[PDB]
Amino acid sequence: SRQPLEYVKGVPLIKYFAEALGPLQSFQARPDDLLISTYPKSGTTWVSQILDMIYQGGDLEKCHRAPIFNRVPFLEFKAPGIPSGMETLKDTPAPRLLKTHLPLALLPQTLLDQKVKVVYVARNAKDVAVSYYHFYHMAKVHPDPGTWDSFLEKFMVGEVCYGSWYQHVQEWWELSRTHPVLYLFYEDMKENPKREIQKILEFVGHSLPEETVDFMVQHTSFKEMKKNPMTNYTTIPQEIMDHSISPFMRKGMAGDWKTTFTVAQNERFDADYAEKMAGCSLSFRSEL
Ligand SMILES: Nc1ncnc2c1ncn2[C@@H]1O[C@H](COP(=O)(O)O)[C@@H](OP(=O)(O)O)[C@H]1O
Ligand SMILES: O=[N+]([O-])c1ccc(O)cc1
Repeated sequence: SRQPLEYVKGVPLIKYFAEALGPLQSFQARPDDLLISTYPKSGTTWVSQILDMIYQGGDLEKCHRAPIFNRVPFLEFKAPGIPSGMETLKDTPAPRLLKTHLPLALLPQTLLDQKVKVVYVARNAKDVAVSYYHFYHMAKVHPDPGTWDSFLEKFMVGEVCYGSWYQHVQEWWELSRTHPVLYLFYEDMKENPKREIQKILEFVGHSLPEETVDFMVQHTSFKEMKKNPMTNYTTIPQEIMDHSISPFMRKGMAGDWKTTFTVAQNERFDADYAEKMAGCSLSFRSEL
């Protein structure tokens, strides 16, 4: 187990995900599809539960029909002893919610041609790094992360699954110039969920009562999503995700990275960050 990363068109991927690209090549997008796109650990599950609730008219019992990773087919997903994304996509009724972490260089062209609405979620790089480090441990398909300091170095050169975080957030940010993309921030959602949920509702064209919006706010909170077995990823085989080493719903906080980053690491990171994000109108908040 724990295979090394396999590169494809310049993007380092989990071997299985790489294999999954093959059958994924036949995927055909519907005009009414909606794509959830994120760099790993940026709130994919969060916004997935929000969107599903919306899609179910706020009905909490419909959202319980199956695990979040079944309700929302993970495009490039593949792992032993469990249906692949595409396999799940076959039993997924429209309108469909889709998930991916694929950079534009690997994104199925059909999605751009069909002008599929996109809800992109971005999170500050430091929290992404920490969250992603613990995820490497608990998601057994990933390679050995090693020490934090070592993983951090990888993360900075984009030598982790799905490549550079700096490229990812920037390329999709630029795409929203010519493609219908709702660009959201994990920090914003954490700050005022109801506000970001209203945004999403508008973007998807739907409309729900004030009372229902508050209802979704409650059940999209870290607390409820941590309790909820249809979103906390606890129903996935232990060989793919072992929560004993670190739970999927880990902390759910913005700014928690301060308890992991050493002062030296922070300074080295802030300097590098400055270069890479030089000439970019993106503005991230490392804390609330
Ligand atoms: N409802 C929620 N509110 C805030 N954060 C949430 C959340 N649900 C999940 N998260 C956090 O989102 C991150 C995972 O995102 P993703 O779905 O893209 O993999 C994890 O962060 P942490 O590891 O900092 O706790 C997880 O705890
Ligand atoms: O390895 N995994 O099981 C994963 C990896 C990434 C992700 O967004 C969800 C699950």
